[PDB]
Amino acid sequence: SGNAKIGHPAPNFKATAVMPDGQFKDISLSDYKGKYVVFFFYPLDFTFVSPTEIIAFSDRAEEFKKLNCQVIGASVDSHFSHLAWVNTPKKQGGLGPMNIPLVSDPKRTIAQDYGVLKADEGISFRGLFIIDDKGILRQITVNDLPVGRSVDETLRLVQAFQFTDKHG
Amino acid sequence: SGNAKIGHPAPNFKATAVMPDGQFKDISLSDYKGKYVVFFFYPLDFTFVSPTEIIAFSDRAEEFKKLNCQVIGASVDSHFSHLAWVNTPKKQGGLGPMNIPLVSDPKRTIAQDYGVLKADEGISFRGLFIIDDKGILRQITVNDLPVGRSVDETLRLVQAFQFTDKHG
Ligand SMILES: O=C(/C=C/c1ccc(O)c(O)c1)O[C@H](Cc1ccc(O)c(O)c1)C(=O)O
Repeated sequence: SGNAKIGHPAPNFKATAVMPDGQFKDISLSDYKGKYVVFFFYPLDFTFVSPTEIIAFSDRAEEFKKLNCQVIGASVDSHFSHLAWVNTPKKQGGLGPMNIPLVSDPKRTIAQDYGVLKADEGISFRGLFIIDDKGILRQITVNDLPVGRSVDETLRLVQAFQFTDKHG
Repeated sequence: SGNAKIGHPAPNFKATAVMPDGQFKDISLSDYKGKYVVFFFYPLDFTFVSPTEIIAFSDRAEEFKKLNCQVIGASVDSHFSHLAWVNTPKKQGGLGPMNIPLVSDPKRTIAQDYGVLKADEGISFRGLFIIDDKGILRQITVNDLPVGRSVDETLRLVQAFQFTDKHG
């Protein structure tokens, strides 16, 4: 199940995203060749654990930019849903303005390609993938729904892969 | 692809391990039902990223014991190779005495079952799996060969799954 394999090219995708400026744009994983990419899935918009994760990554996007690394979040919700959540203030339980793009995967094909579809519910597990500047998958993380991810740990991994990339 | 699926029983195994007392014993994942298990693969013995991880999990095994959690390491090397590394003095790059068992997977079937065999080389990637006290797989972590895992992160995940098990 899925085509995400360590040491092999990460599965490409082309999807509509809500961009940091608040507007829609169709983006592809291949747009970010030359940069490391952290690509993470969350189950659903308008939930309780996912916003804490999304906001944590968005708040700390600058730490990833200094590592020449693009962060991209994704769920199976529509792109309109993403925009409604961004336009809901954080004070009121929304995401607020974002520093990272949020991809919409409404046909669930990206989640299936990455092997993180919870088939009996049509939603993704908490999958996170680290892809190097050549597009090669370097790291797979999948959490069951109840437990969120750590930005600290993700930064540690990105830094460590970049460090070992310099060896010869 | 393997048979390790979030929310499903983690694949059972029965394999020879070198135990903390330095003796060989055949153990099974099902021996630890009723406790959380952290089951991690490392690629080969007598290497220079794996020992940092193994020694860290061994050194801090009491923190997992406080969480009622058993840590188990594994590689495709023979159990004789495992013990030779344990018996190598730490000052010469050895593991030293271990607080955790080290499973031998010489047929590569356990790595295949867990979807972490690097097929063109016959060794495992750095897979780590968190399995709950009912035997259900809760978390999947797979790193490419160059980059090690974090005990802190593993403890964070084990504790968080146990907390959400009780309330949520
Ligand atoms: O000993 C090492 C060191 C890996 C490493 C350490 C630093 C680097 O910058 C880098 O590119 C690779 O890895 C081995 C795993 C391994 C086994 C076989 C290989 O052909 C391999 O490339 C790595 C281990 O720790 O078990």
